[PDB]
Amino acid sequence: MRLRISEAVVLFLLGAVAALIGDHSHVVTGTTVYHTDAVPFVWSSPFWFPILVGAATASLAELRLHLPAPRDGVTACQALGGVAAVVGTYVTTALVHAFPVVPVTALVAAAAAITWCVLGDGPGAAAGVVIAVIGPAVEIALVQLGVFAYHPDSDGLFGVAPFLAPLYFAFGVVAALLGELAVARRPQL
Amino acid sequence: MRLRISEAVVLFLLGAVAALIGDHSHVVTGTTVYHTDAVPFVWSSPFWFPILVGAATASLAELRLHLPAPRDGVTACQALGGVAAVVGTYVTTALVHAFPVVPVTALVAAAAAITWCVLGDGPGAAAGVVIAVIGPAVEIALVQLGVFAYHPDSDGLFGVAPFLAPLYFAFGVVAALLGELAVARRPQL
Amino acid sequence: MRLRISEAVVLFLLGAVAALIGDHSHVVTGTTVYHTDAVPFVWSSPFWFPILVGAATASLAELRLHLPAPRDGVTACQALGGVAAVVGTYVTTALVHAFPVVPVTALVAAAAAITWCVLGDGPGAAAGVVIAVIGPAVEIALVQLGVFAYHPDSDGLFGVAPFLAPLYFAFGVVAALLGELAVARRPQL
Ligand SMILES: CCCCCCCCO[C@@H]1O[C@H](CO)[C@@H](O)[C@H](O)[C@H]1O
Ligand SMILES: CCCCCCCCO[C@@H]1O[C@H](CO)[C@@H](O)[C@H](O)[C@H]1O
Ligand SMILES: CCCCCCCCO[C@@H]1O[C@H](CO)[C@@H](O)[C@H](O)[C@H]1O
Ligand SMILES: CCCCCCCCO[C@@H]1O[C@H](CO)[C@@H](O)[C@H](O)[C@H]1O
Ligand SMILES: CCCCCCCCO[C@@H]1O[C@H](CO)[C@@H](O)[C@H](O)[C@H]1O
Ligand SMILES: CCCCCCCCO[C@@H]1O[C@H](CO)[C@@H](O)[C@H](O)[C@H]1O
Ligand SMILES: CCCCCCCCO[C@@H]1O[C@H](CO)[C@@H](O)[C@H](O)[C@H]1O
Ligand SMILES: CCCCCCCCO[C@@H]1O[C@H](CO)[C@@H](O)[C@H](O)[C@H]1O
Ligand SMILES: CCCCCCCCO[C@@H]1O[C@H](CO)[C@@H](O)[C@H](O)[C@H]1O
Ligand SMILES: CCCCCCCCCCCCC(=O)O
Ligand SMILES: CCCCCCCCCCCCC(=O)O
Ligand SMILES: CCCCCCCCCCCCC(=O)O
Repeated sequence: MRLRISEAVVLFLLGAVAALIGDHSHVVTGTTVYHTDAVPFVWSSPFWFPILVGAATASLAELRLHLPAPRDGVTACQALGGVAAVVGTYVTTALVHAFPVVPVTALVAAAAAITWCVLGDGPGAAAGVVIAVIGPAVEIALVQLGVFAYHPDSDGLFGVAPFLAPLYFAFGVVAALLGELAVARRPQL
Repeated sequence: MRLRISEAVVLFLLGAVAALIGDHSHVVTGTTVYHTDAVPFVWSSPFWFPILVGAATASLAELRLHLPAPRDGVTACQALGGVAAVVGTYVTTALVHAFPVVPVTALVAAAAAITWCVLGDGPGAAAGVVIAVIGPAVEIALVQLGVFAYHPDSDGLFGVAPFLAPLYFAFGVVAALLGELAVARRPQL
Repeated sequence: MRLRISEAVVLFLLGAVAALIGDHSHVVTGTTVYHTDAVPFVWSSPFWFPILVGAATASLAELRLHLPAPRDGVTACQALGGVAAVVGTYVTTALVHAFPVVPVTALVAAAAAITWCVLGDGPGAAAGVVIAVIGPAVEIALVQLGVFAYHPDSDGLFGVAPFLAPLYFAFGVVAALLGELAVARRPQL
């Protein structure tokens, strides 16, 4: 693989911490509710949740490095700004989840579009699309299995929130950027 | 005129679609209520609403092309980012309309100022001012005619929301940018 | 001092006006409540409030000019954009203060991180840290003295809101930028 193990671990941990903050926000606001008492929880989340998101973060970063022309000009502040945009968008969905589906979903889509315009490229959008499909699909399956549920006013996408599509998209764009950064920041001559 | 017909039509449709999303958001949250049952509606809006906003979008873009030095360096992502900023701001007003007038209006003004700082120029601000006056004036007349009304906690500007001023301003800045883009993206040598 | 008196006065007034808008927003939404009837108020604030924040604005700008390499390339739109970001963040805290502490605090921290990534430098972050400590410390003392109080759902940081830390941080970053601008905009050859 193109990421070094240490880089993959840092990205995994980054994704895990951001996931725990966002998922705690969803749980405490009632955006989601878990129904899986048999597993160990970490904060408000089943232990496998930050592992799934952390693994997705490292995986999408790796994916970008297999797509054409990773950008060598990516900076730490672009990456910090991107992580902040995704986390801010994530927690915002917790704050506004009880509002009507159209303005809520449009707001998240606007945040995701702006994130991509500022920070992303073509391959980054591709990674964004991959997880914007896979992310919600995994959630839909987990919800049908009774593992957790969304609030009834935020479950319009086959049991899950429509805002997941642009939320995951923005996540993929930023994870891709993190992969580019991991390579770019290596020692140079 | 400086826009080609095809460009004017694309801008018209862009404005119309964004208007329908924002206006649906206002209606469904109770920010506004229509009182005009005799006309055909499109989604939540009287059919003439997206036509008015769509026409304003093409008109403000055209206006910019008659003002000094349209920028040749405008990009599709600046335009996408600007449309996203205006739509995100529009739907946000639907979410926060019931809150006190000062923080609500200040929030929209901040979003509009940031939009202009990132994307706008002097002539763009001029176009912004034109519609920040005309937009609210048209709405005030329509409200006095009983065509629609604002929620009583969002009607402080002669029957309409004070946030319309910075919302329309941001709209004008972005419409101007769309006009610059329409010309810039034409085939080059 | 490095600021000229006229520059320091403009920064003082800028900070004072922004403070009055943000503090009115906190009072009218019930984020905070004053308990000091014996002093003259200006709008919703004790007269000393805009003086404290105004003085802090000029002071942090001055501080930046004593730190390494003030940037000569700072622009008026960066400064306007930064002031808008801080004011927008400030009024947003008034709108969301009743929500759970983690998503509220994370949202403000994201806004502050993005503000710094876009506009700040190392010394700007240093100024940010200084006031992110001093600001909340002053408030904690004032609250223990019974001068004002936070809403019970926004008082987790020794009687004050945890969001003050990233809010003041963003304030310091932007005040520092204003100091750089004051020098940069002086007449050139
Ligand atoms: C992109 C998000 C941050 C990832 C950075 C942490 C990954 C660690 O990566 C390692 O860092 C070392 C010290 O700089 C370097 O010597 C190695 O070349 C590099 O692989
Ligand atoms: C990397 C993704 C997780 C790796 C370890 C898999 C742990 C799965 O654990 C499973 O979780 C379910 C929901 O909580 C429970 O219903 C199952 O009984 C439990 O076995
Ligand atoms: C919506 C997402 C916003 C992300 C904001 C980060 C944008 C970074 O912006 C740029 O980043 C580079 C790294 O410092 C620097 O060269 C520039 O000074 C900075 O303006
Ligand atoms: C600014 C918002 C997008 C407007 C773009 C659509 C307008 C269509 O405009 C036309 O597009 C053709 C195909 O590229 C070109 O050959 C023509 O020169 C151009 O006028
Ligand atoms: C381009 C702007 C609209 C062009 C067609 C004008 C249609 C106006 O239609 C009018 O709308 C009013 C409010 O709904 C009604 O009160 C009037 O009875 C109706 O005739
Ligand atoms: C508040 C409004 C935010 C609009 C964000 C769009 C800013 C665009 O930002 C810049 O746009 C250009 C077009 O891709 C590119 O050259 C740059 O890579 C990109 O950072
Ligand atoms: C950084 C926020 C804005 C501060 C600008 C106002 C400070 C006034 O500053 C003065 O302005 C004069 C007129 O331009 C100049 O001739 C002086 O050199 C300058 O010191
Ligand atoms: C620059 C900072 C303020 C300068 C003037 C100091 C005015 C302080 O005034 C004090 O304010 C307190 C709270 O309102 C009251 O409890 C005190 O009785 C009052 O004297
Ligand atoms: C979160 C804080 C966002 C602040 C947005 C302001 C960023 C300014 O952005 C840049 O500012 C310079 C001054 O005009 C110009 O050279 C550029 O055209 C403009 O894009
Ligand atoms: C860039 C770092 C982001 C890490 C967090 C990514 C979150 C992706 C969205 C997860 C949504 C999970 C859910 O709503 O149940
Ligand atoms: C850049 C594209 C934006 C199209 C939408 C522009 C909206 C302008 C504001 C319309 C407000 C109408 C109302 O609140 O009744
Ligand atoms: C850049 C100009 C910003 C001026 C306003 C700065 C506000 C700093 C935060 C003050 C918070 C006061 C309070 O919540 O009581």
